[PDB]
Amino acid sequence: ATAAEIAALPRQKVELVDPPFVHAHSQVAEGGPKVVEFTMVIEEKKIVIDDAGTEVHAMAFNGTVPGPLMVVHQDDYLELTLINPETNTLMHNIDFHAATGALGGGGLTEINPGEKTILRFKATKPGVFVYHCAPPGMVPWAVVSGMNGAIMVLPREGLHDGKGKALTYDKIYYVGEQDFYVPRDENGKYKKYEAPGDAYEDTVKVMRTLTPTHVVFNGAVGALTGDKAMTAAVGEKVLIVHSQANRDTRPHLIGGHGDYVWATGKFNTPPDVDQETWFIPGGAAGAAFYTFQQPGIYAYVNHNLIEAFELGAAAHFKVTGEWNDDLMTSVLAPSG
Amino acid sequence: ATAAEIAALPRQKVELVDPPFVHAHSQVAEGGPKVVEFTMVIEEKKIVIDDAGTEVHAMAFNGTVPGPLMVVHQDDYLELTLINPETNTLMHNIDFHAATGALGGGGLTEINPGEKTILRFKATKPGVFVYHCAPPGMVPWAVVSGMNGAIMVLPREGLHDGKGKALTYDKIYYVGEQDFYVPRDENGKYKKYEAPGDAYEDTVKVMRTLTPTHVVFNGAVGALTGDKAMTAAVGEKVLIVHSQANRDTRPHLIGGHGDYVWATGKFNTPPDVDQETWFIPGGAAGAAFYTFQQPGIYAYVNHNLIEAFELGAAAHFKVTGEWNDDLMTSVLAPSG
Amino acid sequence: ATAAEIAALPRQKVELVDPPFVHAHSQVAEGGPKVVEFTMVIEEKKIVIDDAGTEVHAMAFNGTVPGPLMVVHQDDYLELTLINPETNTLMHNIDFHAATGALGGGGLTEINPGEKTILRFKATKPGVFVYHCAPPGMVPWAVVSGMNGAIMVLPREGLHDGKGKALTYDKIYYVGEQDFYVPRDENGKYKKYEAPGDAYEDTVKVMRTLTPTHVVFNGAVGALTGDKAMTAAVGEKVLIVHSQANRDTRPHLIGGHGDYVWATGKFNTPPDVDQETWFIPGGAAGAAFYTFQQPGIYAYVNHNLIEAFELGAAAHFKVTGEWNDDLMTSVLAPSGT
Ligand SMILES: [Cu+2]
Ligand SMILES: [Cu+2]
Ligand SMILES: [Cu+2]
Ligand SMILES: [Cu+]
Ligand SMILES: [Cu+]
Ligand SMILES: [Cu+]
Repeated sequence: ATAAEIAALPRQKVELVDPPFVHAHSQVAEGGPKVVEFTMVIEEKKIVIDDAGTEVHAMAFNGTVPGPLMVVHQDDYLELTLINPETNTLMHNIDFHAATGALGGGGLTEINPGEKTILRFKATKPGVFVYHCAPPGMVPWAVVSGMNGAIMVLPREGLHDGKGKALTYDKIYYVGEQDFYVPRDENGKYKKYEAPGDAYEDTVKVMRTLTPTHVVFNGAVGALTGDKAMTAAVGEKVLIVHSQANRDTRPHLIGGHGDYVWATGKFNTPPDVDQETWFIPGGAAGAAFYTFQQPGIYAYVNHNLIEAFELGAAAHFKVTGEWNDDLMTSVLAPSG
Repeated sequence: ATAAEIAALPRQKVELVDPPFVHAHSQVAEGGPKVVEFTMVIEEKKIVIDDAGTEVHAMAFNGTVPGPLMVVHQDDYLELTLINPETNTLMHNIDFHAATGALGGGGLTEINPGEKTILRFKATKPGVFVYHCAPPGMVPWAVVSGMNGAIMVLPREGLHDGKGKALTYDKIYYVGEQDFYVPRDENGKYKKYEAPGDAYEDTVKVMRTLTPTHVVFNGAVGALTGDKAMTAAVGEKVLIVHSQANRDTRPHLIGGHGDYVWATGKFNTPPDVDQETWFIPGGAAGAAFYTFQQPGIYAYVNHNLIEAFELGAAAHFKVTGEWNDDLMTSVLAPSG
Repeated sequence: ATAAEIAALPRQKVELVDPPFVHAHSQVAEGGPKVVEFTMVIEEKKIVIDDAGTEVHAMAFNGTVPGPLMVVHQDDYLELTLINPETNTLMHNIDFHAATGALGGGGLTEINPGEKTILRFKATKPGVFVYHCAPPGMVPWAVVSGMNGAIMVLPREGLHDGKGKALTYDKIYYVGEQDFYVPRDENGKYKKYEAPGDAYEDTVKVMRTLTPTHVVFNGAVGALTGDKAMTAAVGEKVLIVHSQANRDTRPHLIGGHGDYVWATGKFNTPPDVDQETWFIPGGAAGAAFYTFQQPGIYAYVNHNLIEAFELGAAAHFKVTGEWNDDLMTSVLAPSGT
């Protein structure tokens, strides 16, 4: 493309929405390539991540853990204005795994408190991709303090199965999974710290054990359960995007399946089918497509069940509709 | 199918056999869909898992760790009579990853001691699938106490490679891999308990380290060696089903390969080929197909070699037949 | 083939080179099957694995960690002369995951100090494959002491993508990733040992935690950085072979991708495409193919970033050439709000 051609492309501002929700978009690209414009403000803030009042000094894109899902189409440009308010204490940047060059954008986006930057990259590859902060000399600490999210680069013609049949979802959720490493005193009580930097040395010690104290969805134990369960109806087609910026995970829909799973997250690699449990390596995003067939409460988990039910990696779906006795039936209910 | 149509289908009662053996079945489906009937009694028993006399309070489907492999074909119905004897102390249930609805059957099969239940589900998706117990509030504890197995849902026309060529095995073995988390006293000696519930609190602390004390096949270190080594001959086609309900594994046949590997365990997902070491995520089953070409002793391991040779994850195959010097020869035997 | 037909085949003696470099070879096979001959001497040697001077008594094929990459084509015979010099103290052997029978060759290559052996096998399956020592009773200790490498069995017609299109690399690197388990004292400082045997019991304890103290490329923290960084140019096609004989890894090129990735390492299994981060399970090798599009520094890491940046699993590429502002541009450089 010529300089004038790039310059002439339409520019569109998109307002972001907090996870697990996803901003309005079209599955099939509406017209030619665009420069899609997003803005995110970085917030350093204390968050509580469990029922014991455990604190983390979060580093949060757009104020959330994970950061929001940005959606564009292949060969669009993504143009991010990233803002680091003067009230923050650390330099921050952004690495888009979807982008090509300068450490994914990290080398071009180092902003001190009181600074902003604008990065544009061409989204040449279709898929879901991780993004994360990566300040040289403290990369893992930034990432495991929650400074990560994902984007989706849809094929211009939307999603398809391995045989080129269209796969069109009715809704989409983004589940960001976070490993946290919270220091404890010798009595086993989680420690609290006045300033983010104060926790650095104690936290790295925990990190080096490679054993998270908490593994959570949407930034806290139980964030996506109970009255915050995700929703669907029988017959509804749902895409579940799942990311993990630092550590492996194995998602599983209890009572369901991944009908089509782009386990690697890349849409030019044909999806696996009929999956019980899929695998997303640390530093990647994946996506599963499922049509609900049964009503009721589902759990959606990391299928290391210790991580799911002891460490926090469990969400719910509440699904409306009619029960299908062909698929499953209690022939004899639990009885003496 | 309507209730009436289901009621009219032929019934077939199957008698289960202890792992690693697999009950009598046909690879190609005999006739139209049927209701395949299985019965399992839950046994809570002490198992010894290593040569140091270390004990686990097992929770065992059909009295074994893993539970037995159930084999059906796609679009058959699997009808399980699950029995929880008065000699047990805990509520138990079953989640079939192969099933659709009610948390894989777990919501509909909660049986107190002295109770039984019958669940029927349509096996709509072909592949190997995990099944496991999942009592709300105690899910990981049930699973890592050995309450898990697998089923195989064969395609009605049997197995095929990625290009439609038939793959027919002569032998089939089922390896269930188990991560155990056994508490230790202050001298590093493993603890013994006189009732299952007594170990709970201590065990949860070990589980939270995400570091198993033992990783075993068929419920114990060395279980599938010696009297229980798997057997074959040169020229024989062998299918090895492998499950792990809670934790990742990486199977490898030492001296062999996985000629065809359904690493995700799902038969509509084309198999990988010529594998050295495959990968099965926690909460899943996989299957490898191999034609033996050399006689001798083989080891079959989780290829984290610490897990294989320090923690217990190693089995043997004993293979009869003629040595093939074209494939491999000692040109100069070890010498000065 | 018969003994006689194999005897008639041409021989090719190859000189191995140290990782991350790879000995001269042809992507598309030159002529018919050959017996390709390699020699490696095993060295039990003290090595330094980080900038602090932490020592490990390594067990090293050809004196390097990892051992060197051997390259043959499908249905060639690989013929290895393996030597265990009298200066060593342990029995050693070799298991080629590429080979069929006798525990990958381990059953036939058990050599005490002062012994040698010659093993030949037919490389029947195309792909990259781990090889490693495996003395019964001491298997994981040998492997996590650095005694492992990889081989590449190219298809006779070179590489192709999943749809038959030829993929020809301009250069190839071999990154061997090593998990080390180094005992610490009550200060938390790494211990040093006079003899390899002295370290055994303390090391097995660390191994049991399943938590390495170091996770490194080419035998040490920072080994593939500075004047030892890998290099490329804009437009250059690079194959990166990556192995891990004992523990999972998740490779990622920061600023790039794996355009085609044989994540399982086996060339008859079609590659994944457009990968951000791929996965290679412990006991396997994988390979990624990438065409560089942008100049500058890249890091190549295990994307458990704690492993990458705290434990040592990070390498650098330095890439020359002209920057592409279409692909990426700083619309507004960091500046005051
Ligand atoms: Cu990254
Ligand atoms: Cu499950
Ligand atoms: Cu091996
Ligand atoms: Cu940051
Ligand atoms: Cu149970
Ligand atoms: Cu050795």
